[PDB]
Amino acid sequence: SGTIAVKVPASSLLMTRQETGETRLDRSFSNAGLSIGGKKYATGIGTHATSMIPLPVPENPKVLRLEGACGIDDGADGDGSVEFRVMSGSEVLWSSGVMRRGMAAKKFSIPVAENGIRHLYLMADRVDNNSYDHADWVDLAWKTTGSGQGMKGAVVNASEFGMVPGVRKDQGPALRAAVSALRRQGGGVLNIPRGIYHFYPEGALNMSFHISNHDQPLIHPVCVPLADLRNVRVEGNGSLFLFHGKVVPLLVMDSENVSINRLSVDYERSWCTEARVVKTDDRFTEVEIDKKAYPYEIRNNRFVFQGKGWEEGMGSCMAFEKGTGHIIANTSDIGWNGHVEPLGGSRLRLSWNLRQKGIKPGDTLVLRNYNRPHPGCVVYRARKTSLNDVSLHQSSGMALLVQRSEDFHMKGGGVMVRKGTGRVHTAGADATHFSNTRGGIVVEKALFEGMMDDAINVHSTCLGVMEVVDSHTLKCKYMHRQAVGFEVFLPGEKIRFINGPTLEPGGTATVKTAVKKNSAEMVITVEEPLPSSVRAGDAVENADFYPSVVFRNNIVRNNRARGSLFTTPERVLVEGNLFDHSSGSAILLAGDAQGWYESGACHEVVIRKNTFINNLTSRYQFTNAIISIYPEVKQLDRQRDYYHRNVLIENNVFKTFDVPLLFAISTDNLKFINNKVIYNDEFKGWGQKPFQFRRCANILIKDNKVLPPRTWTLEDCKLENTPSDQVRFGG
Ligand SMILES: OC[C@H]1O[C@H](O)[C@H](O)[C@@H](O)[C@H]1O
Ligand SMILES: [Ca+2]
Ligand SMILES: [Ca+2]
Ligand code: NA
Ligand code: NA
Ligand code: NA
Repeated sequence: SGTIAVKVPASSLLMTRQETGETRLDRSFSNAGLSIGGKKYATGIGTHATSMIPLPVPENPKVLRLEGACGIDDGADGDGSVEFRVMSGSEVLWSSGVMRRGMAAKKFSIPVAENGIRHLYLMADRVDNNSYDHADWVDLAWKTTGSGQGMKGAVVNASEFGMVPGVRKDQGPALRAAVSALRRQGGGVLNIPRGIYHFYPEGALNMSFHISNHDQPLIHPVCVPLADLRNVRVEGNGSLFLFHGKVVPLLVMDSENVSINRLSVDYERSWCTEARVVKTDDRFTEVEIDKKAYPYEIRNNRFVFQGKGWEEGMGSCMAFEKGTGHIIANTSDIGWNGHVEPLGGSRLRLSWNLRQKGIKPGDTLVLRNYNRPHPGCVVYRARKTSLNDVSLHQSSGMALLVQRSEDFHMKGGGVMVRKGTGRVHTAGADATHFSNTRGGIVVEKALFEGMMDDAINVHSTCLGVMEVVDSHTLKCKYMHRQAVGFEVFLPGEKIRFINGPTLEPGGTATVKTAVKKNSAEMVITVEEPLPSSVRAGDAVENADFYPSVVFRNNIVRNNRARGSLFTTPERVLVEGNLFDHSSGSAILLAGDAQGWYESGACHEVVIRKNTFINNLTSRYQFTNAIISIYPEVKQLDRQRDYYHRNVLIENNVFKTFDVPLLFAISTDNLKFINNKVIYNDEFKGWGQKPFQFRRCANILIKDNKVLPPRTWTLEDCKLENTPSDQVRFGG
């Protein structure tokens, strides 16, 4: 009794990861009538393994249970094999076992209200391969009731669920049981008694979803899933969580007001491998590797790096100077994957001339490649997430990835080397990263050192317009292979058009419908007729997902590429930080519709009270000055509107060798005032002008103090398509 049909929202299809093709409602994968075991079904979801469908639970009416059935669709041309799972945010609630074509649909009835569940995940796992895995969910119904008791919070101590520190056994299942218990009491406190705890893939919650700016493995094994939670404070009590294998350590997803306090995350076997340089000459480099810390084999005289259940090849190294921990000047990525000769005694001879690149005995090579399958901490469809004194020491990708979320606060902690590991490296990519977010971002009082990329990157994802189908319909593509599939437009959200050739944001529109055709292609229908200037070759970005940014009182040091990247029109405040030997530029304002397809014009940027010490000793993409403003504009001569606007650089201290201070393209209202610049000769000078401007306007350079003393004039600026009258000075 008491069931109503589930109406699956169109937004749930856009949030679904599905391994092949399109997810359909009330039709099979093959776009025919749903049919399982010879029996027809009028309504359901036609998906294909592997897939995972997030299904929100209505607040009204009050839901007691989800009922339905599942099985292989008869439209499959062969005998597929799928395991269906109904999941909460922390546990598998029901599994079908392996289902095959011809088997009758298997029914389920899942408790919702008594588990405190407001989001379910409907997963179809491919089992072996996904050939013929046409997977149906059918007869989906909510069992509903008149009233439900409001839950009044609880304190859940993870030790009461079997979590024990100091043993190399998987503590994942215990912790996930504790999370489930806290959810069904309405949130509160999750207490973790102080200790070192181990986590492995075998007991993680296997989920399938897309993570922006990462590789796209089909399965993320989530060890600490803080998903579908409201009003939860996780008390780490200074614990250390150690991870093994390829996993997502932490996930905050479909949650509100979740905070994590006083917790550290590391891997015993890093994603990267350190080698100490022992000897060099023009043909060879001899190194030593601690094989216990970094297991490896030499296979056909090539490195094979090894962790639990994984092997990775070598692609390149980052080279770190002995004693200082700086990235060696004028190196950047050193690409190599050559002859390795074992010498015994943990010593290896590499067929590699590193001497010529400045490497010396005592230096450290961080051996790595560009693979980034899983971030350390993922925040996804979460509102008001906080990390307080959270240290993310290592990750197989970015340490912290936040996407499609609103309001995020990180205070203290950071991405730094754990004492006693002897490492110089931390994250396998960015420290923190914010892709299509909104509300306020605040990252403060943190230490970010040794990452294989920037300390922060805030941007939108812009899609390419592939075709205008009619006056209301666009075919759009996710253009970069590491930013596909996750939702970027939902019904009701606003679209901003971008003229492709000139990188000029244009008009706006409202999404009426959006259909994901596969992981890289969507069809968007807008409410009103498209502006006539919108054509194939333009781009689109979401006008509802721009965050404000406060990046303050942090230390950023000894990291690959740039210190920080910002592309958002809301206020950006970069204040009180120390950028200490960031390898590349300290700050980059980028934006493009041709390469990374990351966009978001800055309209209000304050960079004040920072200290910049000998940044930009090695060059990377776009690193033309300590502060570089480098949107990519294919036809700059034809551009009318300036991309970036109102950038204020004041009251900073630059301790720098002879390298440009400020490079900017397509920027209007750009002030470099009341800064202190102290020049040294510790690194080789570039011999270029300190200010370089390409199609800029309303530049003011005034009241700076420079040592050794000089007076800056127009002759200290390189001007390209920038009339000299647009550059003003002042005593
Ligand atoms: O330049 C943009 C680029 O910056 C860093 O390298 C990030 O790791 C990438 O994912 C991408 O955002
Ligand atoms: Ca299969
Ligand atoms: Ca156009
Ligand atoms: Na496919
Ligand atoms: Na309790
Ligand atoms: Na012009």
